[PDB]
Amino acid sequence: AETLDPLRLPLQGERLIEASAGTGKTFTIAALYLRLLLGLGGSAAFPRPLTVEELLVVTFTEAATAELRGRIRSNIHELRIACLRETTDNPLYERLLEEIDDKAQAAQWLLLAERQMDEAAVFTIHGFCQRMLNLNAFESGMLFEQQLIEDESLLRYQACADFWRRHCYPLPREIAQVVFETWKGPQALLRDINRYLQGEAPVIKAPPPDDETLASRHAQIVARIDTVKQQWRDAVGELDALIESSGIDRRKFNRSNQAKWIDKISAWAEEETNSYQLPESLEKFTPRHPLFEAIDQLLAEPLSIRDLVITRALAEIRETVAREKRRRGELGFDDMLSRLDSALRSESGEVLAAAIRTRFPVAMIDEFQDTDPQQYRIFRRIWHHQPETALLLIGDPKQAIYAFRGADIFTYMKARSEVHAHYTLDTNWRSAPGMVNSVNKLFSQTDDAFMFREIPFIPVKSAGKNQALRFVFKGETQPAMKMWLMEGESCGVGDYQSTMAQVCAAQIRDWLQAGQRGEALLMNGDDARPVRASDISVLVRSRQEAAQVRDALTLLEIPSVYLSNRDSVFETLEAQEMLWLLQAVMTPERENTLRSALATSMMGLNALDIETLNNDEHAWDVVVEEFDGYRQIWRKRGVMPMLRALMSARNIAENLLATAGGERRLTDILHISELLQEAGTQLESEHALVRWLSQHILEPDSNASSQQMRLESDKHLVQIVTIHKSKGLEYPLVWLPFITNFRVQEQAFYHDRHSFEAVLDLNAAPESVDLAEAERLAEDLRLLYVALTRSVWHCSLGVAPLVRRRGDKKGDTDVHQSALGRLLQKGEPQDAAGLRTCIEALCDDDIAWQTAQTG
Repeated sequence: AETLDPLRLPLQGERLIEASAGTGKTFTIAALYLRLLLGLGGSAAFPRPLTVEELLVVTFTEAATAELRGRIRSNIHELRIACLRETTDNPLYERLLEEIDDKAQAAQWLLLAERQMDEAAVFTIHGFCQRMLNLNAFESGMLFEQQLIEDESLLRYQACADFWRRHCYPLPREIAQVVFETWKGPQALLRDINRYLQGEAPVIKAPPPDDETLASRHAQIVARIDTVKQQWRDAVGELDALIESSGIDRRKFNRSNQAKWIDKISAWAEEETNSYQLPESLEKFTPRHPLFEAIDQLLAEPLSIRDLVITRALAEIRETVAREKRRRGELGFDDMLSRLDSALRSESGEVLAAAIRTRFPVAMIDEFQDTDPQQYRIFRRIWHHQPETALLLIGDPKQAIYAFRGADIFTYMKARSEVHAHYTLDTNWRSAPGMVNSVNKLFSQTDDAFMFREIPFIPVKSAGKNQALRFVFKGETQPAMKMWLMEGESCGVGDYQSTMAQVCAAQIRDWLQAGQRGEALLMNGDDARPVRASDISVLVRSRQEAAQVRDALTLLEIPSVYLSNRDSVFETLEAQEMLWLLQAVMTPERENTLRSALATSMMGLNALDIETLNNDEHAWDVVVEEFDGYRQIWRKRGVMPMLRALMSARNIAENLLATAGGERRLTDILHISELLQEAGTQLESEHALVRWLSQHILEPDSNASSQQMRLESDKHLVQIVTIHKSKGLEYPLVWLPFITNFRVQEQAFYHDRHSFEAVLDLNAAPESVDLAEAERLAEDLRLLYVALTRSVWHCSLGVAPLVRRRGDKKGDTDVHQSALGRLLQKGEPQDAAGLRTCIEALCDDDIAWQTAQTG
């Protein structure tokens, strides 16, 4: 928990660096890169310098690699020029030039290092292991050349149905009835358990016996049922119950339910009228016989077959996929890391790690918050010992928002329980000092607020050059942070949407109308500018809500675009029109299939046009005859030139340029044409392509090339983006309507508080449910920290005293169940008055509160 400078850190052993939000995380790593390349840093520096072919740096996303490499090249080039000129401007290069020992030697090393940049080691994890196993694959025993693959979902869908054929068809009717009850198809079976198939298989609490069979489990459940069914009929007939002060005579109804129930065993559910078998109920409504407490012993254990069938399918699906991939010899990202881990698990791990230690005596990892225990095991085993080799980890406990992307947060604390060097940056460079003070104060309410004693938020300071940043509104300035609050004792999600969307649209319209006349200005000191559409954005949670926000925004005639959409282009009507046009040009014989193509909107005709086209045989035959030659041009030329020729011949580019909003319809045609060229060469039959188009119509695959390009990313519009894509993107101003709403998790999945192993529990354990809920609340607070960043001038949000309970006025609100409610109520059942007092207790001149009316 110390400070940090790039020229002071001793580069030995294992070090962990946490640089908070708005630090940059790039201006430091290049400085340390040059520090290792030139071997400076006093006695604390490395014993010997290195070369560019030894400094391995691994990030995760694809686009960051080239950007980091280009910034590195610019930095080393500028450092070389500044070293040859002995006069710099950047203070970092100034202090480095102060620390230079021999300028000629440094310049010679930079000359010999810059020209070797083209092969420097910057990779992703998959690329790193791909380039390491093909280097030393003797211990692994894998093939030299392989064909990669990504559409493993269809393989898993085949495998689960293959299992479901053999483990359901020979089953008898009485066994299969319970199977049919809980779910019907292997499609739903795969949909239920898909989320655990990828990555590392989890340890299952309370495993079934190794040779246990569904018939044996059914027999065991029957043997537990029928004893209490039949031997209790020995005990029926005697009214041993004593009427207490709350003793109800309806006990005979529950006794008669047993007599009605014990005939057959063809069902599976027990009678719900067995509630009063608690022995404590003597003063409520002595046990005097053990059956009245063995009934509750039976009731305490739920009866189901899912606990067996899930594990039995989960082993064999993974086994069958891993064995079926062998006969084709393909490869996958999941399989490659497992192969490398297995090669470590073999006896030759010491030999395999010695070569890696010799080759790369360093490692740097960016965005460490997305790591798996497998990867951390690899890193720990390779670099947990053996001095003269160091390891620098850089990441953030916050912004870890990839829990569904196979990224575990507990491995970070597991690493921090072993490493023992912690440093933190202080500067921000981006936001206003008032905003920094407010975001420090609001998270400085209660200590260890992240529900964890391992993530302590510490204050940070702003920059000395952004202190002149102000946001004014008709003269005087404006508070940086501001809540908005409902009016009413109780409220619902419908009110939460309907009032606040209208209110937010009203305030955005007020800003848009005011700033166009020079009323409100954004100045850094004196240099001001008005507010436009581009400098106004909003942040949301999910997609289904966004229709409300878009409609409320466009009701006041405001251009709204939803940048978060990853929709396939094949969904729109352009694909339908292209299919119709290709079908009609393949078969131009019939009148119906040709007038179907000419009746499309893109040809642009009218009722009189079609009516004249029907009765005029000559003008009909002209259009018939042009397709006769067009089909021959199609056969001779492939796909693309005819899509160019029919584009040019009818001259429909200027039609969609003249018609407003037609550019979105135009761009999708060109994108579809570029999509067709990867199939028009590998396939030749004209039947195959028109079959292929209708084949992909029914399946919107989520490939990155299938999404829609931006129609106008060039001018001033209003942006609506989600939290997950908001990482790293700066905005001037932003709103936040839906920060109060939340959804409770109910699926049993939790990590151990000591071993940190992702253990999955089949049976419903309330302790595990509570641990999972605590982890989910920590994730939501991390989301809140992500959301309350990247606002250089001002951002604002609303809040409601929403209750999830059915009866409203009980005095027990459910705000503290959410993330922001814990920040104000600190785990207290409250109401509007108490929440109001908590809001205005800390309301002083930076935070300003306000009431919100439905206007």
